[PDB]
Amino acid sequence: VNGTLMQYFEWYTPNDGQHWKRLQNDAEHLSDIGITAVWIPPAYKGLSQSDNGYGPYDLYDLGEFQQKGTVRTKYGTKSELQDAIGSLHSRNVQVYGDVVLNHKAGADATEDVTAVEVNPANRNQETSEEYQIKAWTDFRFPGRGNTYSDFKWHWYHFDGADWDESRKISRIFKFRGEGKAWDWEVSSENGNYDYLMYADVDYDHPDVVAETKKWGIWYANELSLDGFRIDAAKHIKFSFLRDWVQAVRQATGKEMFTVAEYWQNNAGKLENYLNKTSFNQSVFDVPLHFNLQAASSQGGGYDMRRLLDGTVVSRHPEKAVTFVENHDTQPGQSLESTVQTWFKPLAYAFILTRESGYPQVFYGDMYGTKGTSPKEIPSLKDNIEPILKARKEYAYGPQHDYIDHPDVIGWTREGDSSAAKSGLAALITDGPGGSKRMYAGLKNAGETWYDITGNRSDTVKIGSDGWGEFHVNDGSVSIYVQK
Ligand SMILES: [Ca+2]
Ligand SMILES: [Ca+2]
Ligand SMILES: [Ca+2]
Ligand SMILES: [Ca+2]
Ligand code: NA
Repeated sequence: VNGTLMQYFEWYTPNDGQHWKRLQNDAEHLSDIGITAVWIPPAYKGLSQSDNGYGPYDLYDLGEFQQKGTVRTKYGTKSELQDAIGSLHSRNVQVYGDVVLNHKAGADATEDVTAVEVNPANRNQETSEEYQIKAWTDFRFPGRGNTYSDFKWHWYHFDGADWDESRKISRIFKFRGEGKAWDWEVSSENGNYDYLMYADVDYDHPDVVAETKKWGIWYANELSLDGFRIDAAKHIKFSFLRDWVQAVRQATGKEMFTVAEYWQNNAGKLENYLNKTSFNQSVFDVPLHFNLQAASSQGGGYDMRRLLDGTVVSRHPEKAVTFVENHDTQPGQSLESTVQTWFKPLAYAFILTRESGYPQVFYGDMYGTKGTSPKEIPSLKDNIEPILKARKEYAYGPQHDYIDHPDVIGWTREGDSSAAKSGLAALITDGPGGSKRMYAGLKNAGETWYDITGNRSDTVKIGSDGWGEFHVNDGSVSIYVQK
């Protein structure tokens, strides 16, 4: 059956500590609609209870220890997470854990460090004389102690930080020391994009490298994870991420599917990342997200024939996790690039009913986002579920593309022996609707198909030659399947 991923959280998921319970309770629903894997938010202790997990303090504290004024993380306790994972597994749904290895936040104390300021637009360029600062680099894990790992962090395990406690100033501080330099083989943006935020981990440090692989194996085992989602990959030494994934797979003997969040709308750079990680992990199809967002926001002027241009799914579908939206692109966020509501179901049809790519459904799109703007994403589960049904039960067999009009594009799937009634004919348009004749397969001759989305109430009779004339409304989507 087709695989479908679901990012199970949004930026405004509440800090009520009930998210793991929500996931456990949603297990049956997710399995029924076709979700086969869930990407959960960072499960370890952040700098505070309210942190979304991208400001990780202790990777070995899965909401288990008394650290940062809380036992549970924003999402819940370790046991509640394990219960959720157990429920998902009982329903044949896999779980991918978020991996945040770029930096550490919320150090226990500062340490005297000799550093130098670097140009934010070119981190290879020092901009000040070297001086002593008080950097938050001492991570001792007072609540966990040596449970699971006795590794303690110090300034020399980091390449830099952005805050000096002595002068109370923010700058991009690069640490001085034997062998200290920004990690190489990271995005070349800003000269060297190794530094992003908080205390930057030094992946040139052998102990850090070894300890992080040990943690990865521990993490996978502790939660019975089936895979990973790697955070801020373009800011982490590529060869390290390559080796880290390899180490976990070698130790667990499991596939451990991994998708990296390499955030750059550039197929060439994404290709480079794949090469530098020996194609051992997928990447989110950032270009496709931007193409979909462009189509949704250009008032019908976007040339739909170019929707696959420069996308990862077009070149390496085997390494592409296609998506419409995520917590960083949703309204008000750091990478804001929201696919407009009217086009959203069309975008989902594009990633869910086509043969290429591993598609991902966004929690915020299914259940809405709880931000405070006047443009929050509404709950679109009623529009998305019929499309998920199309993917689960009908998106099989030979595909025929008709991405041949600047507004109205479509494709068909003939269906195959995996499901006797599989097959579909999809049409989407970023402007006026209309009809398009498409070959749906001679094997479907004489059948009557209907629009599973319910947007149109008319049926289509497949001709004796396997062709049908399919219709779609203005700025809409229609997916015809056998009655
Ligand atoms: Ca380094
Ligand atoms: Ca880094
Ligand atoms: Ca158009
Ligand atoms: Ca059929
Ligand atoms: Na680094």
